[PDB]
Amino acid sequence: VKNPSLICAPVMADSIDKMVIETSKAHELGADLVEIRLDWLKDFNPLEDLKTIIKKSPLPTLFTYRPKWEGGQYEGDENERRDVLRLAMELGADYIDVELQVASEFIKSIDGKKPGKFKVIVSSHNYQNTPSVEDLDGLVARIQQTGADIVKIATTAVDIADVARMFHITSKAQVPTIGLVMGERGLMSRILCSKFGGYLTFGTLDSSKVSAPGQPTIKDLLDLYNFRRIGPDTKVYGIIGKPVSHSKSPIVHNQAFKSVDFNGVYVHLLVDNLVSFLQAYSSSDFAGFSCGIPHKEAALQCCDEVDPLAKSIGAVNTILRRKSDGKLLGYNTDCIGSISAIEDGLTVVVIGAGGAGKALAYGAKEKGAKVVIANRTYERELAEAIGALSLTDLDNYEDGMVLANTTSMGMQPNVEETPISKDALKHYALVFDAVYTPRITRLLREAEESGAITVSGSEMFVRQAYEQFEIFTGLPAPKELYWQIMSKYGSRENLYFQ
Ligand SMILES: O=C(O)C1=C[C@@H](O)[C@@H](O)[C@H](O)C1
Repeated sequence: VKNPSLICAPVMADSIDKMVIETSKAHELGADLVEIRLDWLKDFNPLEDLKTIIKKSPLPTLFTYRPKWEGGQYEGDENERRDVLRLAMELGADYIDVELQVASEFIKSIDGKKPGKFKVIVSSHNYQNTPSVEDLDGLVARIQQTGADIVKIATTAVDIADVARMFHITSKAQVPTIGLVMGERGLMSRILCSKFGGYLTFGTLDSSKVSAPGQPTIKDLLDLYNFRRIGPDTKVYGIIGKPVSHSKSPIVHNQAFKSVDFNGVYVHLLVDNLVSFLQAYSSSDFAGFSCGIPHKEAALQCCDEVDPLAKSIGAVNTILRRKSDGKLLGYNTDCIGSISAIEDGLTVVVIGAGGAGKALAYGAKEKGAKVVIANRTYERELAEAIGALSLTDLDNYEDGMVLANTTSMGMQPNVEETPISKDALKHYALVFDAVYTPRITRLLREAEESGAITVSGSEMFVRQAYEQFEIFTGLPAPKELYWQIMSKYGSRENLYFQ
């Protein structure tokens, strides 16, 4: 429905003068409007403070005076609360937000008294779940019947599949609709508004000033997710994982897509259940995915066709949806990225026997030295299907060999977790850690103190990523670009996108 989505910045400073500065920062960062959260002001003088904000804000203003019974801070008399919103209207507000619960009464109170530019948002907040399309439809119709100018519905993501229902609502409701799904599993709903008809999304001045769970920053919407480039035809890609908030795949693929003017967007996909995820997002809108822990093996099963390298590895880390028939094709770029990063570093000990361990184990037997796996669960086979070692024993273990961590051990926030004792590294000449967040794991740090050769996970991450770009876009992998993107935009640590 109609225009690209606006970016609204929530303004929650507890004093009038600080809110003024926040509206200025909102303007500097690129926000399109501000939501003035009046219920967050510590000492409020409505006529005075309202006049101040409207006079000084460089951006159009949306006033919200959220009561405690709708998730806000305001307590006290209800008519006084409404008096303030009407006051904001007659003082020159661009919008007010009024709760569905009181919306009929309130809109009646201003009938024939609205200024010309003024729109009334009527909102409903669901902190439990995301209702069925049938129940959302009825919600939309109820909000319309109050006389709302704009419909606002926030729901809660119990599973990421919930987001498809909200997209269906914003895409097809014939009324300007703000439709958002809260929580980390709902984050995709906040990014893709301009493709699915959303009127507005909330982006924060920074990650500390969140007004409801899941909101990204304005800067990430604009510069990381390329918000202004997203449109109805943009194809959606993403990193399927659990956890997923550490992933820098959205940073690199969005920069590459933008650099080559490819009409795609890459988001985080926090997926609990891989089967239901793929079923829920089967349309052509969702053109490909990357697959991380713990879904690499299940993805191989969910794919209709499987590349031989991935077939014979047992795991899929890249899913392409073929436009012809909607068919899911599965590839593996972990092998080449891992092995080639190690070869450039210069008997193989592979920590972990999940999808990433399978790809590295497979690759190593293919070229140079075919050797031994170590997993938490000892009995992870793979040392047989390729040519084992219980995790508790791996420290107790040649002088100048190799070791390759492919588990999540050491990944943020577990920065002091390491898969093996420092003293046991004396037996190793190269240590590779697929973990790239942080860049310097405890394992890699201690491995270097042990005088060994350290190849970081970023060497593997960038390599496997430009191979996925090639699969995703059908365009030649722009290797130099991806290194340059990772160097300039993927260097900061302790980043959580959630
Ligand atoms: O962190 C990430 O985004 C990923 C890491 C690796 O598992 C890759 O196999 C996956 O494709 C992307």
